Amino acid sequence: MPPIRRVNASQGSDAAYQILQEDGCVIVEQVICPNIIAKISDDVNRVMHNRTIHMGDLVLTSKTYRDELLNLPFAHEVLEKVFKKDSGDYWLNAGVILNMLPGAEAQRPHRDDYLYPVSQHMDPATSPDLMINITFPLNEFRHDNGGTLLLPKSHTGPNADFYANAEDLPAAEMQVGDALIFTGKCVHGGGANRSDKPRIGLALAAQPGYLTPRESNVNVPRDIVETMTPLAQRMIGWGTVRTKDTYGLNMLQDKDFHEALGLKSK
Amino acid sequence: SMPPIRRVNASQGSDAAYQILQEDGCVIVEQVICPNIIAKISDDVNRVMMHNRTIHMGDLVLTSKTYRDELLNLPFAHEVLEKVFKKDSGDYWLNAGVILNMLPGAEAQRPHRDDYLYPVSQHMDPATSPDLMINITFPLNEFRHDNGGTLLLPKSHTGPNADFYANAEDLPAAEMQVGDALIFTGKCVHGGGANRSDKPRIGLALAAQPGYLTPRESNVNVPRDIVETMTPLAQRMIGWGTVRTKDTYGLNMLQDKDFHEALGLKSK
Ligand SMILES: [Fe+3]
Ligand SMILES: [Fe+3]
Repeated sequence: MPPIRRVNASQGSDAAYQILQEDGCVIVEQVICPNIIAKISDDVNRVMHNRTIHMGDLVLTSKTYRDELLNLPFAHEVLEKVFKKDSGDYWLNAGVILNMLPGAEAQRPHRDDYLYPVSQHMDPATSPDLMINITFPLNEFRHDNGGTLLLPKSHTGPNADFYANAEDLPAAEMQVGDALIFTGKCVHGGGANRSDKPRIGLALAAQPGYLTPRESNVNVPRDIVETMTPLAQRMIGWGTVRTKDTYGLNMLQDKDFHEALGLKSK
Repeated sequence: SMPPIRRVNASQGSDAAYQILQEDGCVIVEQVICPNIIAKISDDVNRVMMHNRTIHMGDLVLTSKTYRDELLNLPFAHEVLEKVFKKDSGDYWLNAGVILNMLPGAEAQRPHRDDYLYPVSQHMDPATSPDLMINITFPLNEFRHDNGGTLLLPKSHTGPNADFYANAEDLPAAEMQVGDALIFTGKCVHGGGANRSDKPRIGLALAAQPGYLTPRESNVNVPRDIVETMTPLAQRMIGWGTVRTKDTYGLNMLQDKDFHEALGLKSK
């Protein structure tokens, strides 16, 4: 298979986006200050299937997540390049800590967009991207500890019930401060953690606004939401999302979500 | 001549209406709801009294209790919606529920497909793809051709997406009484008609869609105590509930749990 190509965030989001569209995945090195990941990680530790812990409700868990990570400029630049023309505004499907314990088995390689049934009714070679996943290692990702397996350049062929054997796929190997980005059409799966320590990443899933988020955030206190940026509030569902035709979704009282509520931001 | 708008009495059961909807993209269901329930919703709607002389009014959950209880739970409508959405898509919920108050002087819309507003509809074959949306319109007063009754092109729901479908002036109108309903899909060519009368023509239009599509109309602003007087099904209709895809994956979940369980949401 082809290799998982890498780019430094210094090369600019358009360099990352270009590998994303040629390969369906890219590793972006030094995309964010390790101090931020370390702090989120600390917030998380203070707080299961296939020996893998999935933990969400990250908005309530880490101010650093609400402030720095949900606002990371490089990420939104890539997300805009993916979604704006074909789809319009975007927001979060879910933000989840993936804690992959030793003994976790590799996942069957798959396309994330199977979650939304319409992906099976559109030609992957031309359809809009329904999902972007950005995974930040909270510790080192290697092949031997379950680093995400990927099939580069698999994001345009036909939808299938079988794509590859996990054991044939290269692993995303990358450091705190880096991020892996792959699309809903990129064949991938969790790797096997054959090591003696957990492999922990923060996985943000973004998608067009016209797609219902998996993780609802209507439960966050409005006090806490009102310290976040307008962009971050929209990410967690507390804002109106417009389609590429400027059709407004998630409207309240027939007006933009923020105005109906009088929702303050920072 | 274009085909006529077929009708069936709700007493014939939802299979018969669904089968016409499958064949034609639209069906009129006669005596599907008790006219007195519609009258109740009409009193509420009037107690709160614009493009192309047509007034759109939303937020029906707050304005009318009969809407929340009787209309959002109408079993015949859910049977049809289940037959439309369950296998291909899964759970469904409301895009929006709107009063369409068409005032004297409104002009006939350009005939169109409602699913144009969902960008994915332009990437799927209309002949074979799932429906993205079902419109159900209850007349609050008589619909006739002369007062703007909805124009429809029966059997236009499997043709390719196009910039042009028909001239409004050639189209048959949905003519119906209080207690009836018009059901059509997001692929059926249709449009508001011209109200040449001197009285408003008022309908209540529900747009339902798969749960995996974001509703245009959010209801996170309805007081929780109102929502808790509603059935679990009506609560899901207005977005206060987890919706499951045809593969049973859950969306609109909270703390990785069912929306209701996570919240302690009481229901009627
Ligand atoms: Fe996955
Ligand atoms: Fe329409």
